[PDB]
Amino acid sequence: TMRIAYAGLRRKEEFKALAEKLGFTPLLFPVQATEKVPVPEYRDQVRELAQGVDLFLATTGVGVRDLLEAGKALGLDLEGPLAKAFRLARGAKAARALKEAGLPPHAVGDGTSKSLLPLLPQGRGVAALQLYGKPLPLLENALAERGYRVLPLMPYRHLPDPEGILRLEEAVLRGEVDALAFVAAIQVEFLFEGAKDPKALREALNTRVKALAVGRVTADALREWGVKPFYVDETERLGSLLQGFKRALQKEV
Repeated sequence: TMRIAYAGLRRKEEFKALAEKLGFTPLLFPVQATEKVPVPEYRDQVRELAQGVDLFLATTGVGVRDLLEAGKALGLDLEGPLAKAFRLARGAKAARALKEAGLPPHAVGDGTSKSLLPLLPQGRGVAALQLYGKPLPLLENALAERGYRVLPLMPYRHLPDPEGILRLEEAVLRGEVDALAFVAAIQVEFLFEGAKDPKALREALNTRVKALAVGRVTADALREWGVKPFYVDETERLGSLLQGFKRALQKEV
């Protein structure tokens, strides 16, 4: 059977289950390390929050406390703008941190992102989304659909895993994988930036190893590095990606 490498950090077990169900061998080659570092652009995003927003969404209690503390490190009044914003909390922990600050949310989800979807008001202006580690593309898209300009507030990002990157590059160059699935643009960036032979990597991904992308942003990151994706899923569902891939393989013959 054909082997599909997965470059993602999360949803590894979901990827495995989907691949096995569809008749592929799943291999796991993450390019991000578990340890995180500050996003230097964060300081500017908090600055923008301090300007005023229409909607604020809190996802974790730790993350709310961290955001408020970032305000202090930066000399910015966040309570002012947040008190004027429509506020939502993903779950009870976020809701509790907001209450500690005297900013109780208008509504509280069930602890999942998707539970926020039926709570989103329709509007205009900026929707600030408090994040902590992990990106939330389905929520960010939903907010855009509801009329808002999205201000992500992500204080930290995963570092590259230099040895993980060399392992994946070597699997690709040696022909040990048949396809490689990327779920974020930063995975493409990390892989090429940390490769020993980016020129050979690009050629292999154009000729021998099928590059698969979850989302157009991931697809366009491949294009930035001179790789034509074999298949791009725009639904941002891992199940759709591998079903669509299989169909794309069939359309080759």
